[PDB]
Amino acid sequence: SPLLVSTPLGLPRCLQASNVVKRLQKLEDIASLNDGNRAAATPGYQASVDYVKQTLQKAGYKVSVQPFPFTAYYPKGPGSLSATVPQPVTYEWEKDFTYLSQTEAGDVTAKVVPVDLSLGAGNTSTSGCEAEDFANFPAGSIALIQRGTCNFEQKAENAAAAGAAGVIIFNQGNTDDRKGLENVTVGESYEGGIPVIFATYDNGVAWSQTPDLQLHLVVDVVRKKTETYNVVAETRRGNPNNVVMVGAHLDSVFEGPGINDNGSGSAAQLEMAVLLAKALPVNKVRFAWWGAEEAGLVGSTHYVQNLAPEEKKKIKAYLNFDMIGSPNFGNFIYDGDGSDFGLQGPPGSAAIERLFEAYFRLRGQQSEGTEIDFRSDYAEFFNSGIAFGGLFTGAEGLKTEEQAQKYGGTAGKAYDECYHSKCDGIANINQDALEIHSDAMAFVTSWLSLSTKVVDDEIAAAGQKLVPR
Ligand SMILES: [Zn+2]
Ligand SMILES: [Zn+2]
Ligand SMILES: [Zn+2]
Ligand SMILES: [Zn+2]
Repeated sequence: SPLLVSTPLGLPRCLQASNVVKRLQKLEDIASLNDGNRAAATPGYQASVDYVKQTLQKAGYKVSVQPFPFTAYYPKGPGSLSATVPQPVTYEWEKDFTYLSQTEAGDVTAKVVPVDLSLGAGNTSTSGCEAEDFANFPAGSIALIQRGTCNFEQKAENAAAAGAAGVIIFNQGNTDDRKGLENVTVGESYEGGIPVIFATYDNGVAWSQTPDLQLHLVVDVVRKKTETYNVVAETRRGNPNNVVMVGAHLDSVFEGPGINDNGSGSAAQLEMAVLLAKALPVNKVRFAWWGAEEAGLVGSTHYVQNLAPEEKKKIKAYLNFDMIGSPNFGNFIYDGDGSDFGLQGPPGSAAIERLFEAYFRLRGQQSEGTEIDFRSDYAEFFNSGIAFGGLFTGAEGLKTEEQAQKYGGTAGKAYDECYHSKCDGIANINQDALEIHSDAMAFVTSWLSLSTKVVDDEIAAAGQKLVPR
């Protein structure tokens, strides 16, 4: 009924936790038929996107499925490295060598060719940074390259273009702290097609001075360059130049179904969008289900960074819902005004946080602020100066005794002991939390859909933009 759903009085009371739990069960079912997870570049994520899209269309929405590039990478087992010629030597995983993250897999046995080495203390090597560092590089060989100056990606792609079958990069050795193994990457953009490993400085030097040497290199990973998706919809009704946007990431980590993280935000937001289908908002409401958040906020950052300036200034507020059903929950509100932790968001954030506070106070419920640690999809909105806020029931942090007496649960335990785990299933969901944070989501969204004036007022106060007539 439009009577109810168009107001902060009607929307929370018609968004029912039992319906949200139904959608959560659907998400867990999606994960159980898709190898146990709903992660980026998996079938579980694709089914999740389809379930959201088809639900949204069934309610009358036009749905935009925004693709963006995504490189799936993970190691499958330890590497191997062996000298076959001049003499047999088996090197030691994570002591003599390690992978470059984002390497391709491979199994290569080849003569080793050092490339433009500049050894010794104080060196400023450019090994493999330029193209004719590979002058007369015999194709098929393993390129032996020293760290220095340019990105590892550039060195390895130069080696591949020069016909290397594999790349070994050893630490620079210009200081004594730069000779061991390190956590290194060839980047998400890397397109050399050949495997890349990292070795200690002393191994690199020994290899560079061994005539005839042949290395047997094995790199056991999966890597696929592919794409994943944001799902976006918005009300047909409402002012398109004063958009209220809400977002919840739809992907899980690889290790589990991600029903609290973040089925909970996704499902509550979907239920709300369905109810809002018949609403009559003053302000347009936009809903986004973000892809690849667990890989580093990739979908939300893509979406924001690719908006036309005219389009970004139509977004008056962004509301983020990421983990709102934690088993040992607290009632956490983004500290948009910096009152608790010193960092406040763009102007209007204070008003959104006070709206959330108001709702909790009127439910007779305790609440407190939580850090803007940039660990969810509001980040790119913050970087663009868009007013934002959101709700959170806690992750790997431990519940204090003060919090236990405000919110129940168990002090000294994690808010979500199944954070990023296989057990983050439908049974990890605390329904009290889910109901109150769903209601709070509904309350603040509806209020903003009727008047943005508590956000506009702080935008104006901070803005300096003086009207002369
Ligand atoms: Zn060079
Ligand atoms: Zn999350
Ligand atoms: Zn997460
Ligand atoms: Zn605050």
